Amino acid sequence: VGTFKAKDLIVTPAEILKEKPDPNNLVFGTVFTDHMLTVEWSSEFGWEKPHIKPLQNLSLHPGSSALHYAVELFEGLKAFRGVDNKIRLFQPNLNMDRMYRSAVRATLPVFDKEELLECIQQLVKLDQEWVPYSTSASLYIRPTFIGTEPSLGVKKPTKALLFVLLSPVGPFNPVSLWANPKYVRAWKGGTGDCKMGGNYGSSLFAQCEAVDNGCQQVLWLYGEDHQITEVGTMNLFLYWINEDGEEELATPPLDGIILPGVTRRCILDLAHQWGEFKVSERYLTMDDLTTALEGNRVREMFGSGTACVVCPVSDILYKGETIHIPTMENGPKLASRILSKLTDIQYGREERDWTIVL
Amino acid sequence: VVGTFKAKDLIVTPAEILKEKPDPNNLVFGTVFTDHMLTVEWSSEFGWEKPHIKPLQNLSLHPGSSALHYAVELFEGLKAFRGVDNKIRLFQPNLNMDRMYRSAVRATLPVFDKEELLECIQQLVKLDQEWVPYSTSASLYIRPTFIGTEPSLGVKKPTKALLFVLLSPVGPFNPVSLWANPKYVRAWKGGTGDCKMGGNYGSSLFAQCEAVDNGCQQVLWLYGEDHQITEVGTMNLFLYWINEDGEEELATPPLDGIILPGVTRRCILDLAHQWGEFKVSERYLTMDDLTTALEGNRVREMFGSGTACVVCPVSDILYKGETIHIPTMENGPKLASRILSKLTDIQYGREERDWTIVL
Repeated sequence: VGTFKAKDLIVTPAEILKEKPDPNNLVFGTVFTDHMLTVEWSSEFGWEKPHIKPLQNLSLHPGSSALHYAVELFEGLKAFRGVDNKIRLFQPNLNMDRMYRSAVRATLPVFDKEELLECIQQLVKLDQEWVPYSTSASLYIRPTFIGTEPSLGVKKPTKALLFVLLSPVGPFNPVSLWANPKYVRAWKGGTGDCKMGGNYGSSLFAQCEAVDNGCQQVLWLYGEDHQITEVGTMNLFLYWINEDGEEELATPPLDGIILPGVTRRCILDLAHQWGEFKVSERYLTMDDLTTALEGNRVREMFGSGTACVVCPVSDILYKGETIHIPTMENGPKLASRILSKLTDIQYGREERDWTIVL
Repeated sequence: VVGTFKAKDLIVTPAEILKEKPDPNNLVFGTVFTDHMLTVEWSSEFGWEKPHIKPLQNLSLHPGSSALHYAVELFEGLKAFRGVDNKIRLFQPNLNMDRMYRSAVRATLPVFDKEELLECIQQLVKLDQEWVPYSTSASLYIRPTFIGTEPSLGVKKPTKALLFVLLSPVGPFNPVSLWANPKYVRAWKGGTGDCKMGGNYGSSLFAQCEAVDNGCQQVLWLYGEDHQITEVGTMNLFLYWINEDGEEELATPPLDGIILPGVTRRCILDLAHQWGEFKVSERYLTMDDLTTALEGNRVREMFGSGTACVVCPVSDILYKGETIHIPTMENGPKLASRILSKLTDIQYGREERDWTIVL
């Protein structure tokens, strides 16, 4: 093993810098900044020196294993231009931890998390003017790692590329969910608890079917009893009165088929800290959900992820019926409290160990 | 707007310097590529561009391409064979076009005219025909591949894609030992294990590595509470045995959603049915069915099937700490050899059948 080292960065600035977009009309993942991080690896020579250089197309051998066998993984985190014009990262160490565990499970080569994070900070610092001047926009950071092995054997790659992209993004509009148990996102003994690209390609067909029935996202069901696991690429929370008449924030447990979201983590830590209601990592079925609905026990349902922070759910289509979820008719008080909190930390209105300053 | 590319529109740019062909006896699968490739671009705004045959070159991809982020990708595998009469043949290539088409739909990649793709492939092989080995134990592997090149990071149906085809000469019983650990699952009901989407393969690298450091060559993929035997590496699985009712039987798992429908598998079932010499069954097979059969000396042969190897006999399985011996090689292996001999006779034109296409 070894690692590229940030003290070795080679930097090659763009000649012609691009005009920044309007913060208030930005579609996610659509606009990229001026520069990118690339680092090459080979089993023969190990990790090359890291480059920050102008955003450009990748030159890949058409046999590259990323293209044939989905030898690939990614992350997603954000930079925030704070109320004090200071640029913060949020919980970035948790993303480095996750990206490392993904690399191991993908058989891609390991790296030093601290060195990566310090390369990412130099990238953002170079393009810091792309970090939106706005309190409802951010800069999305997309570390990506791919096998570039030029041979068609299914095997651990002997060549790889780690690269990082920057994209400015903007922004409740509740969501409707499509729940069809014929599709299964992830299985025990599979990779659904890692952020490996192979888990996502198989979802596009279900998403299209979702939009065809006028839903915005897929509710991922699992098992004979139709456990509700995730919502699109978001963790799922239920705020309700449970079977014993207690107020509870519940979310599926990490038993292999749930991606351990940073946002999910932060929300559980906030809820534990507040001490106002029971906080439960536990199994939730559609029948638990509908039984609770025809007893008025449900308050809120929402998804969580880095992109939206929190995403309220208003309806589920299941077995030919639209099932109303009273999230918006209950405020949504919890959802909004969580958003305000996380936003406060992110933009440095509130001071906490969750952010790092550039 | 343009719904399919057409072979009639092919644009050909030959390489200026041709590479030296390898020796067909020292070939490692998928490491040597020929002089030329086929590339066809697509966009949602204009549809399919014209197909190009041009020199093997690196792809220039937007770093946001969805193939790289969300495994919006699929592939195929088929072979060209230089016959005993020196005519070049493809084997069942319309089945590969059909399977690629079905995969594309499940991936949400754009559809294409299957006949047009095959004609472009034929024209690529023709240009590179001297790469088709002068050997009856070697052949030319054809790797059609189809990727999303959508440059935006949203998870969604791609608005840009690339279809490309690589060629790779590949060389020539060497039995395999299998690592069977129920902790890894290849595919599951409600997933995509019945299509050749690249998403299914990247998950398997960890298990394959664990096989190799327990000194096995391949993974035996187990499924479910009862440890169904499903597939071996990237091959379908066959068991030749006396079954529970005491009948000689060739058995292979059914296509219930977790099995890739191999062209080789289909061909072997068709041959077995035509011979009519024993029972042929698409049926569940568990580790307990296997170990019980072995204790009773009822197993004759176990082998994998797939385009690259044709048939790959199994000699041992490591399971729950012990090595379980499979007596394939002590039984000839008669059936495995007869299948290989029949398929290769068809592929290399020793026997004329409509499973092959000349040129």
